[PDB]
Amino acid sequence: ANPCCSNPCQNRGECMSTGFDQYKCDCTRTGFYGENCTTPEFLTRIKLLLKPTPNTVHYILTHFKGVWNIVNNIPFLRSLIMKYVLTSRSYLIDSPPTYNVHYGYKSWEAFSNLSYYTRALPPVADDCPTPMGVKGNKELPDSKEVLEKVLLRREFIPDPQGSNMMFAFFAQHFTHQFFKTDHKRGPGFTRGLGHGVDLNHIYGETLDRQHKLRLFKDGKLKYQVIGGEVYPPTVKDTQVEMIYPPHIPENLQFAVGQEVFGLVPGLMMYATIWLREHQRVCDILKQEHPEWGDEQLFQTSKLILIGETIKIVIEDYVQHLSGYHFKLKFDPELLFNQQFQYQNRIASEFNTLYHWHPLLPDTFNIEDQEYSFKQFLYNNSILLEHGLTQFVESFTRQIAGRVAGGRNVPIAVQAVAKASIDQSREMKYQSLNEYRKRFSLKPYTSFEELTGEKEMAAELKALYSDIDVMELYPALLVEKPRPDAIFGETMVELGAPFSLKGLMGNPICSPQYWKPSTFGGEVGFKIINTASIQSLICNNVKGCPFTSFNVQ
Amino acid sequence: ANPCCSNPCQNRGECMSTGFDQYKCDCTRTGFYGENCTTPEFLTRIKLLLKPTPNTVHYILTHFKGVWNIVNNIPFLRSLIMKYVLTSRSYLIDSPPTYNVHYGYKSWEAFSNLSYYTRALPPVADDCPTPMGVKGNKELPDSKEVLEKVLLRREFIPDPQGSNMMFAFFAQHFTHQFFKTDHKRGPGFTRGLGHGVDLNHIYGETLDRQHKLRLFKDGKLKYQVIGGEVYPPTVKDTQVEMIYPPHIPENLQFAVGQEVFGLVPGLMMYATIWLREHQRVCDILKQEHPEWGDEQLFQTSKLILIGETIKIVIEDYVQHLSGYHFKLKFDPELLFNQQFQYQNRIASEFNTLYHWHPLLPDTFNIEDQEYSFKQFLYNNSILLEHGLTQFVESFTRQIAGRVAGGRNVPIAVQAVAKASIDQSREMKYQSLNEYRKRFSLKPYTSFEELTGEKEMAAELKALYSDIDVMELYPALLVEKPRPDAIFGETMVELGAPFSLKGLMGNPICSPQYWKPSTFGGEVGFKIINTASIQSLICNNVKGCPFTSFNVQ
Ligand code: HEM
Ligand code: HEM
Ligand SMILES: NS(=O)(=O)c1ccc(-n2nc(C(F)(F)F)cc2-c2ccc(Br)cc2)cc1
Ligand SMILES: NS(=O)(=O)c1ccc(-n2nc(C(F)(F)F)cc2-c2ccc(Br)cc2)cc1
Ligand SMILES: *[C@@H]1O[C@H](CO)[C@@H](O)[C@H](O)[C@H]1NC(C)=O
Ligand SMILES: *[C@@H]1O[C@H](CO)[C@@H](O)[C@H](O)[C@H]1NC(C)=O
Ligand SMILES: *[C@@H]1O[C@H](CO)[C@@H](O)[C@H](O)[C@H]1NC(C)=O
Ligand SMILES: *[C@@H]1O[C@H](CO)[C@@H](O)[C@H](O)[C@H]1NC(C)=O
Ligand SMILES: *[C@@H]1O[C@H](CO)[C@@H](O)[C@H](O)[C@H]1NC(C)=O
Ligand SMILES: *[C@@H]1O[C@H](CO)[C@@H](O)[C@H](O)[C@H]1NC(C)=O
Repeated sequence: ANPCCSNPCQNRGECMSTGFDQYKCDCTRTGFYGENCTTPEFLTRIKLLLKPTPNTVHYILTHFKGVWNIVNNIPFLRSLIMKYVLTSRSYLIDSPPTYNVHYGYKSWEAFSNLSYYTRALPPVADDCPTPMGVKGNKELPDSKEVLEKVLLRREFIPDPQGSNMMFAFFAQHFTHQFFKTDHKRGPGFTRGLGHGVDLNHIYGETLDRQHKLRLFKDGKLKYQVIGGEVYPPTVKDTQVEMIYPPHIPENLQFAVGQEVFGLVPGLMMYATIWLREHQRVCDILKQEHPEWGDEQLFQTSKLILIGETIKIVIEDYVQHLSGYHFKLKFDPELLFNQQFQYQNRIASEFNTLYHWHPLLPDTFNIEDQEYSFKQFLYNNSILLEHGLTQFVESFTRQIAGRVAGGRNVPIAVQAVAKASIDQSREMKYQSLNEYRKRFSLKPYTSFEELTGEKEMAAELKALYSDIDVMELYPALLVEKPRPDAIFGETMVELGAPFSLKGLMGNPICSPQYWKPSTFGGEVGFKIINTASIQSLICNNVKGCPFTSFNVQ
Repeated sequence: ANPCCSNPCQNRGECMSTGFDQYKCDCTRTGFYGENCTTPEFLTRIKLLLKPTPNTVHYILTHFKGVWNIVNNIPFLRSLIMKYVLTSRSYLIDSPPTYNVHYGYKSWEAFSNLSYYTRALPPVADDCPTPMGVKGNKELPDSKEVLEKVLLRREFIPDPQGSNMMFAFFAQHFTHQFFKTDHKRGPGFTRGLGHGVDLNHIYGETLDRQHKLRLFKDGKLKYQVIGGEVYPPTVKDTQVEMIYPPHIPENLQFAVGQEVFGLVPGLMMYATIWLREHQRVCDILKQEHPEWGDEQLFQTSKLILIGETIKIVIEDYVQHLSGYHFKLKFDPELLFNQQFQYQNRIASEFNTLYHWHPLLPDTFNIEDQEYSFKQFLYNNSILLEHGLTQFVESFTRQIAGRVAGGRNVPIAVQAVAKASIDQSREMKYQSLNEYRKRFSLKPYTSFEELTGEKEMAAELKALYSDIDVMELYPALLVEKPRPDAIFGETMVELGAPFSLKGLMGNPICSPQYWKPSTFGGEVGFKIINTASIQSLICNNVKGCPFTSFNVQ
């Protein structure tokens, strides 16, 4: 019924019904006029034939290593390169946020309610003829059919970028502070009201919890020592609820903060690492401010870790995951002379694309051993037994899967991947193509173009028929990998804008927060500006095991 | 004990202990260096001897009416004038917010916790020798002594600006959506998590309430009709809790939304006006979108009213209250090419200065009658009897007090005014002077300079002794009124920055919200761009009573 079901407003115009069987587009500040916001204004023309493609740019970044090893050394030049990368993507996200699971129109409720994940593109009018508006059939491909045919892994496909387990587990631990779906409420709801890098996964979603986890001495986090090593406190000492099956030893039930990190030794490995870092910085602070009381030591430390987290994720993580030759930089001071909103709301679409289950191996080899998922999941032992050292070692050495390949989802994780396909369906999402145009990408004209091959392409066409009905999630796991890389064009273009906003748009990166003072002196500030995934391990893991997010 | 108790960091540097009896200032981006951020950088010098004073500017605004009646007609020129007024003050507020009741240091908790009012200047170290840090005595002047001697009204002092009751009641109704102190938690806490112009006073703080107040038909708000006139629903029909003494008739207990607006016929007057406006726009929308369902009609309407509210508050309210000759303008598009944070957190200091009880008359004359507070407070009748018409008439005609005069607080309200004095004391505030330098004002050198007279000046000196110990609240109600105006310099300079942020920094003023679409077409957009305190009354009050925030 609803006239905008056909998604007729191009170039970002907005669409509203005007009388049952009529609509109108709002090309306000699109740069295009006319009925559907298509005919561009002169200046738009001028810049359009000038805009290099994300690909015809990704080349540049990955190439000319020599040139980059010049720019990368002219601090003047570097920050200049990084400011652009930092700025350009930003125009793709709405701040303040707009639509949500239940509002295809703006509303105050959408904006107000922090319990919802935001949404880069409105849902599909619940009264539209087809699941993507008007295109396609009454129903959409059997997800199970789609799962098996193109997603499920056959032979393990390694990652062409060398992304080890340190990476795969880091990303799962990190992103799980903001992606926290309130399954009681539904897909669309989140329990991460902090909507960003707030280290809630470490400290607690609530003050209640946060206190349950606290030592209240030296500003330190509560903890236990098993065999001379520091591990999280128990779910019986602190009284913080955790998700552990009944067949789990008291001493096994680690507390930590994020209620779910106990179900996978990968998680709890990093948990114990940060839990050590907190305490570490606490010491670095106490004897820098012997006169400080508990709270400040705590609250300050929590601030510095949010700094580190961001510095690592931008300088190690993203650096690797991009394969760019240009050396990314975390420098709040680059956005200062720039328009920018120091606020963030996490979108469903960002949660979705981040379902990188493919990264997961077939087994978890902690060198001199091999575990089936069945036995890795929520196990006390494995960590206690191997310890952080021979775990950091065993994992730096272990390649991960490839996301944008095709057929790489471990069968174990198959239930999940399906859910992802049939949940995004729940949240009435739009076509892979609508999301592509939404992010300045040209629509795919054939599944064949999408995959860049035809075995799968021809299969998808069996299922969908119109490429303009290919779903966003599957497409991301299938799509032709950018050169010798792990992701496709879409996966990179939607997610980068989202990723940098939630990183840069964090209060501590605002001009009134970014200063020696906010963190307890020049000291705790440097801790933030000299952080690296390596230092994090060297400092908090027994012998300094060398590490990298790359398989060496 | 704490070394920063002496508030030694000038020009906005930050201060932290460095060892029990030692501190350090952070002049980061102050423009001043040296131990206490006092010696300025060249450019600072350059701009300082160029910076015209708020007074040596307020003159300009109020004067040359001829010139202004030229600028005011050159749309090019006008918006150009308004952009500056809009921008200049902005640099005085922190976004994102920083300190709070319990944090004199930044912390994440300060930033995260929406239950706290923000705070333009940190509290005083609970371990400082005196109430203002180091200056003054172990204790501070008996508040009661101070109240009586300089605050309590003797002979009613009218307002030199002609601010009628329409103004006084409007401001009390309006600002009571954001100022909502959580007295259960304490001074410092708020129940207005929306921290701004969200019309929660109309729709409800929670969805639960919002739903109890809703018709769920045509998008309309629930309501009753007593004698052919539209008044809010009953606390028995809707089940929304309100504050009414037991000796209050069923039909008297109006619902409305803000749980306290029932205790004063002034409030409920405006309550009934907006409740009518909502419904009004709902109609203007339904036959513009016959195909819309309830929710959108509701949600859209709520969006339009937040527009109106802001348009009025900027173009009538502030315009009047400023006496400026320049015609203020509500134009979101002026901040577009400007750096600006579309977010807001309400500070204690803003709540405080806004305690304009002086505005209140000695009696409430609803023409051909006169009421003592005792009988105006929480009365069904008065409104039901006189009606909105002979209430709007009776109030346009009725001058209000003068805030920055001295001795003008009605004795009735004396309890309140005292509290204000001894609550701000609870929230360990800083000197009137620290708040002055904080907002770029020069410190007063004598109570005599403060008041601009000596009867009160000499009395205050009896009580305080050091001018640098004069409290912020009292000073605001005492201070020499700017010319033939209602406020002092402080009252204008602290509050303007606060006032424009919470107005401009509202999502609906962001480039992606400010468009014909967000409000249901060009129609409901014009409703926002043609709003005025007059139209509001003409449209929703029986015969169009003329109105003004000025006593004519
Ligand atoms: C350690 C092995 C892993 C297992 C067994 C696993 C299992 C799951 C399960 C059961 C869910 C929730 C099911 C649902 O979507 O309704 C989930 C969600 C998710 N997983 Fe994994 N996962 C693993 C590793 C990873 C990794 C390495 C990543 C990559 C970042 C990842 C990213 C996600 C994301 C983004 C979600 C959604 C989070 C949310 O909405 O709460 N997972 N995973
Ligand atoms: C209708 C008569 C009025 C009465 C009887 C009254 C009464 C009160 C009371 C009892 C309080 C709370 C006491 C406290 O501070 O702890 C209060 C707060 C306040 N009043 Fe009034 N008031 C009236 C009119 C006004 C007017 C016209 C203004 C001018 C804008 C005003 C502005 C304020 C402000 C800003 C607060 C603080 C709001 C908050 O923190 O929640 N009042 N008033
Ligand atoms: N080797 S690749 O083509 O697959 C590839 C190329 C570029 C990127 N990239 N670059 C950046 C930055 F440098 F701008 F920060 C951020 C991301 C990024 C980070 C997280 C997500 Br989720 C999505 C994108 C990532 C992968
Ligand atoms: N006649 S006066 O000297 O007392 C006077 C002069 C200027 C102002 N003024 N100007 C502006 C604006 F135009 F910039 F918006 C806002 C305010 C304002 C609004 C609310 C509060 Br609370 C405080 C200030 C107010 C009074
Ligand atoms: C606008 O788009 C609609 C739906 O996509 C289509 O029917 C119409 O022909 C288009 N008109 C123009 C002028 O682009
Ligand atoms: C957000 O929306 C959900 C569902 O609409 C509701 O249950 C929840 O109470 C809302 N949150 C708030 C703070 O109103
Ligand atoms: C737990 O880990 C141990 C040690 O690696 C392993 O032998 C065992 O299979 C696991 N226990 C369970 C119940 O899976
Ligand atoms: C800085 O202020 C402190 C405390 O008010 C004082 O001891 C010191 O002499 C001042 N120094 C300068 C350079 O202003
Ligand atoms: C805010 O802080 C107060 C005191 O620290 C606490 O009691 C309250 O629960 C906090 N609010 C939230 C939403 O955490
Ligand atoms: C309520 O208002 C009426 C009408 O103005 C007045 O006569 C009466 O005194 C008030 N009633 C009470 C109980 O105060």
